[PDB]
Amino acid sequence: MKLSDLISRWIDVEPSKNAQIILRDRYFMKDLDGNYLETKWEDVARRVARVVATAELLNPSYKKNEKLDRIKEWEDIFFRVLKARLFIPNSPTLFNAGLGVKHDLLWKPIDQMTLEDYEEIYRSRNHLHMLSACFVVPVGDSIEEIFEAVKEYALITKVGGGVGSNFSELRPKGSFVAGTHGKASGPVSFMHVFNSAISVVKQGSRRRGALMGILNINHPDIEEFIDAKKVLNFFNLSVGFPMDKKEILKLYEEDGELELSHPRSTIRKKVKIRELFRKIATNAWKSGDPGLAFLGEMNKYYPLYPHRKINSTNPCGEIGLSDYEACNLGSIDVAKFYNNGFVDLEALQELVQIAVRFLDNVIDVNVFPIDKITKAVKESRRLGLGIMGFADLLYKLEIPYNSQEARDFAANLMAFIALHAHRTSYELGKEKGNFPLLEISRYRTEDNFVPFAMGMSNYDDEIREVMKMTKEFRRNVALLTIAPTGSISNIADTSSGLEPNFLLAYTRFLLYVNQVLREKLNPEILKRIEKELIEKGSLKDIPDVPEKIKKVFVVALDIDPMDHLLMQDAFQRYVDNNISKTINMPQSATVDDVLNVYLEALRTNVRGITVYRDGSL
Amino acid sequence: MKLSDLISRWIDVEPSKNAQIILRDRYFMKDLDGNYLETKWEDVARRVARVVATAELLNPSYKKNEKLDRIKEWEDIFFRVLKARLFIPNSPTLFNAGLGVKHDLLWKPIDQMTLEDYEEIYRSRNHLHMLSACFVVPVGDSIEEIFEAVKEYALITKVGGGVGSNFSELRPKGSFVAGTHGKASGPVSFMHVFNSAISVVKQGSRRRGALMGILNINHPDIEEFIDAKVLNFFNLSVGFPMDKKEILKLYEEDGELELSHPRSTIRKKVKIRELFRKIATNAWKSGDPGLAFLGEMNKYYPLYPHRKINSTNPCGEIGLSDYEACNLGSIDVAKFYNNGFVDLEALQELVQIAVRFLDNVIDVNVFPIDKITKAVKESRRLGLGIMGFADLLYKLEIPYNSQEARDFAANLMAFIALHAHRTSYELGKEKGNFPLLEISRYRTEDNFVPFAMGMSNYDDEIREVMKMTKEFRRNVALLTIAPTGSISNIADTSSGLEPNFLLAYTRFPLLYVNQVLREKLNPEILKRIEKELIEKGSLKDIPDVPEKIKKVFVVALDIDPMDHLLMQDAFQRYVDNNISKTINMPQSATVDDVLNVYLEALRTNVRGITVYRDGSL
Ligand SMILES: Cc1cn([C@H]2C[C@H](O)[C@@H](COP(=O)(O)OP(=O)(O)OP(=O)(O)O)O2)c(=O)[nH]c1=O
Ligand SMILES: Cc1cn([C@H]2C[C@H](O)[C@@H](COP(=O)(O)OP(=O)(O)OP(=O)(O)O)O2)c(=O)[nH]c1=O
Ligand SMILES: Nc1nc2c(ncn2[C@@H]2O[C@H](COP(=O)(O)OP(=O)(O)O)[C@@H](O)[C@H]2O)c(=O)[nH]1
Ligand SMILES: Nc1nc2c(ncn2[C@@H]2O[C@H](COP(=O)(O)OP(=O)(O)O)[C@@H](O)[C@H]2O)c(=O)[nH]1
Ligand SMILES: Nc1ncnc2c1ncn2[C@@H]1O[C@H](CO)[C@@H](O)[C@H]1O
Ligand SMILES: Nc1ncnc2c1ncn2[C@@H]1O[C@H](CO)[C@@H](O)[C@H]1O
Ligand SMILES: [Cl-]
Ligand SMILES: [Mg+2]
Ligand SMILES: [Mg+2]
Repeated sequence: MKLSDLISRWIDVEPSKNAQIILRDRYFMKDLDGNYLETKWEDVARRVARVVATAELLNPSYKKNEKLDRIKEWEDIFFRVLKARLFIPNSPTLFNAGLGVKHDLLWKPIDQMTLEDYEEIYRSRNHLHMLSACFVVPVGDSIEEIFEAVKEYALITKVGGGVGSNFSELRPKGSFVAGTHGKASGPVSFMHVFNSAISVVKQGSRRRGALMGILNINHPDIEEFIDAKKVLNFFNLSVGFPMDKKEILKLYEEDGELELSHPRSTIRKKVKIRELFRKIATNAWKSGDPGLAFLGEMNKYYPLYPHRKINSTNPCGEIGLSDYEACNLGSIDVAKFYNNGFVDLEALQELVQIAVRFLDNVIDVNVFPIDKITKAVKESRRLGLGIMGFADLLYKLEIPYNSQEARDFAANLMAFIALHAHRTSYELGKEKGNFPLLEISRYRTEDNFVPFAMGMSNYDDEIREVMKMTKEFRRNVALLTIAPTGSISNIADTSSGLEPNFLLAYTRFLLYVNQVLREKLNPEILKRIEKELIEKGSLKDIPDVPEKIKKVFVVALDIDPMDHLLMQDAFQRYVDNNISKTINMPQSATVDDVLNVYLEALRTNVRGITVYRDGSL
Repeated sequence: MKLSDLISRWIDVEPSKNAQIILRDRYFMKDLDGNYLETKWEDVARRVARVVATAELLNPSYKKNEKLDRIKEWEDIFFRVLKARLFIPNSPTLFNAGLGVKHDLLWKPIDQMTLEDYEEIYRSRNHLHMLSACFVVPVGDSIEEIFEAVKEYALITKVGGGVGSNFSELRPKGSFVAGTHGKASGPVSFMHVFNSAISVVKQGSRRRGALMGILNINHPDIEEFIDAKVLNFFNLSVGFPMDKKEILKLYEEDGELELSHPRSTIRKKVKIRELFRKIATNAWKSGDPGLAFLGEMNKYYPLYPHRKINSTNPCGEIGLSDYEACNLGSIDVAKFYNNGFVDLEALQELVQIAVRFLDNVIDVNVFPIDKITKAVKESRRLGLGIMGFADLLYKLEIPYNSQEARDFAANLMAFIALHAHRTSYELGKEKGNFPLLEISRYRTEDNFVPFAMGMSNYDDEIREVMKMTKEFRRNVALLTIAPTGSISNIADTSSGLEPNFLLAYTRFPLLYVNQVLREKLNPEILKRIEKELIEKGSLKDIPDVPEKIKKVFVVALDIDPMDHLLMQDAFQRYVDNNISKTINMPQSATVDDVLNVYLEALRTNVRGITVYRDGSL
């Protein structure tokens, strides 16, 4: 089907009452006095579409004679996709698009727009006009650098960004400080100061701070870091693995020792890698932190490595970012692409093309609080196009999430999306110009570079061809991710990212009940079991429910840890950034079960791991 | 007698074993390996003398044919007075003098010094070469300014400075934040972040952070601030930017104060008497917060209103404009006792030397922040003070708690003020005026004097000297009395203007007895009463101790609060900066007694108040 007709199917489907509450609470724009300027999702769609379309003012392929018509066309397509909720950008684009701009320009009819209206929108974007969710900054090994980084954290938090750092540059606790002849406090002590700062800074009531803190496995304070969370409430924590996954796996299998050391310290120590892993697994089993960040694996696929280097991810791990780099995200609701037993790839390809252009335009109208960030982003133009609604799409296709069928399906879907996204980046490089660093990247200096593992789709050869093409034209260093979509999946009334539904019937702080199950399950057998379902949190052992329904409508805890993990692998094979995935584990899971997840993760193509044991906290 | 004669009596007297412990612990310089580069006080005196004498390189009055000669002469004189411990600069001068300089230059014999050697010292002072104890920085009402100030606190603390701020620009808790449509955390919440930052920064083993936080009496969060003590690195003082007379009048009338802020809409009225009682109650319990009479400080500030004092450093003794710093040094007046009188001949010569020393410190000082370098160069504020005052009173057989002592104090301080300012005149003539002389009240007024006077017959001469400095003046202000918490130990003498807290106690088991008490008391009686003296902490109730001994050898708690306060007044009349003075109060004091001290303070010439009730903490 043509995308335009899929749009018609969804564009007048109104957000649920639950979605509308979320929108009214945090998304609808207000004036200084607190009056609503927006009252409907339609309003947000218009504002956002208009602001993002204005980036086309910079399009060198457009003559000044045609710019108005072209800009209006893009605003129109952006608006319709947004209103239909087929694609939604990360929350900050929704919150902040249009800040600074006159209120009589943001929602005026598109056919009344002039070239001057668009130029005024473009010129009037203020210093708060921050549209990207993901940031990384360095934390250098000096008081000057540390406290500058604290300030950066505050500035980023204020405008609504999530920020991460690798703290491994900071010399270990007890290390000599030549300036004062003193002893260093160590990275963990400094992280507490970052936490205290973020306790008093936020984007009002819209968005509290969200941080990632990584410390590398061979840092002498790694043991303290692993135990740090039991304070650091604004931090997610992961252990960094800068080395090859295969090197760490080999060390483990051979029961080897890791040398803990630091370039600006005499503090040295040998520890058994098995013991370190058991310590991590033990803490993860207890409380869910810390995760694992396979930085070496991120750099293996980073087109600018080794001249640039990924040392950290943003808060939910989905983007590996070089120093001062930021990234803007957006997600396609693939559940809306279900049609008569299949995914409408005709419509999907069209949307992928539009989505990549949209996200790339966001860069041009984005305003950052720090010049080094503005520059890093301009030079690389990293994007994070993902999906949401995947679990619900499987429901409609009658495919159990915990099956090889679903994983083969996932790989082919993500391969298809990657193919067309990268083809779009080629076309965009040709039209608007290549990202400034193309020439020094592996797309250029190397033959056969591909920014992911592939290996589970028939699209592989076509993907290889397109990667070769991007030696000459490429708008973006990387294009894909899968995010948690913690908010935007709720606005879209669909399942979150690649995650299975956590529950088929529940209440959040009200009542949510899976729309796809409503449509499949007979209302008789539904009214019955309803209570039992909300109490057991699964269909698994509710008697008198068709075996067919039970197998399809699985929830997170119905799906064993390895099936969670292998699904992450299927997607990561066709994602050039990373992926947010929780490996849910049953309350009855052991520390050794966690260790087994880690070892299996080391053999798969995943770039990081987060585990959460039911009943943990 | 001539100063040279007094130097001879003291120069070969080595510091007590007690002092040597302190020196070895944190004053003696070490190499990167931790080996001592200094092992005797005279080594410190050599290094410090040589570094500060190096400033004479910049003296425009010297011909190059004499520059070596002059520099050597000043190094020699500085060395002699330091070694003799007649005058000692603030700790950071002793800690940091010479950092960056090749070790073969700091201690070699002065007869081996060439002009090139001094130029080399001057060139190689590094970024840690910070020689001043007292700082103030502003904290502006924005996230950017707040966290820039946090960084400034860290940098200052690293090099061993003490820093204060007035936090009143920060809008009250709950105030609107336009950029986020949020609510402000308020100053007290942000002070916690400053405290957390300073918990992980220090000048090695030498000294931890030391901070002052002030909030003005009319700030809407004043009541929360008053109860704020989590803030362990802060001393707190309530700021009074209005005239002392105005607040006394409001108190006497049982009037109300309007609490308001420029960046907030909510105003509140409170009884000034209720506010004062809240302050007195907390100070009675815990010793905080103090009172800072900012308006009284600006009354005597030569640059007001062009420049403005909003805060003091940690112990309150210097009122500083934004980004201003000040270096201190104190003369041990106990060593000037001679046959029933103070030796004014020798003391005058030393005041002249110490003022030149302190002014030279500025030329070889390195600050961490450019705005501080600029503010210091423009004003050249100094803080020359005294220590050993209590022991001098002992030798003179004058009870600290008497009008006699207070009259003596005023006369002594007037003499010092007179000759310090005379020296600043001469220095202005020789080296050049401080750049802001022209816009100062020494120039723009008739009859400006930077203190109240009124208790000395030196007043007329002081008036004449201030008039002369209309034409020449090296320094905006010259005088303070500091706690001397460390340098009075090094000099083996009483601290600042404070009475001795105790006459005898046990060091580590070593019995210490005040040296003067030992010389005046019959050794037999001493051995007899020692036990009871340590137990009771005073001679007053000990039987068979001569009445005259009891009256003369008073300690802090023998002296009533009003007698502490009036001594502070006597000094403050002839000090152009402020004074560190603890108003000790007996454990049996009431909150009403504290209130009465506050009210008497408003009637006196004191510029601030700190009280401490014995046994409260
Ligand atoms: C000064 C100081 C540093 N540190 C830590 C912070 C950094 O991680 C590390 C270095 O701080 P720096 O500010 O670089 O100290 P320095 O440059 O004077 O000493 P060096 O030449 O040895 O680098 O030490 C503390 O933990 N506490 C302190 O007081
Ligand atoms: C952003 C933010 C500010 N503040 C406080 C810090 C400052 O005291 C005060 C101003 O912060 P600013 O950073 O100056 O906020 P703003 O410029 O976006 O808004 P405005 O025009 O109203 O100034 O608000 C918070 O307490 N929490 C926050 O999250
Ligand atoms: N500052 C801040 N950033 C967040 C928060 N939630 C998410 N982010 C950022 O947004 C990224 C994507 O999260 P996602 O759940 O997909 O956000 P959504 O766009 O709001 O649905 C995260 O990795 C963070 O970088 C938050 O509560 N605060
Ligand atoms: N950072 C820091 N500053 C201090 C400390 N003690 C004193 N200061 C600063 O030095 C000033 C004078 O204090 P004083 O006791 O006379 O210092 P001394 O030279 O060490 O004897 C104080 O007002 C503070 O500004 C400390 O422990 N740490
Ligand atoms: N170290 C971490 N701790 C908690 N959540 C993490 C971590 N790293 C990535 N995440 C992601 O953040 C989200 C937490 O709700 C999930 O998507 C999860 O996969
Ligand atoms: N608010 C305050 N102002 C000045 N000194 C204080 C204050 N609080 C405690 N003190 C202590 O009192 C002495 C100086 O008055 C120093 O020891 C200092 O640390
Ligand atoms: Cl009482
Ligand atoms: Mg350094
Ligand atoms: Mg502001």
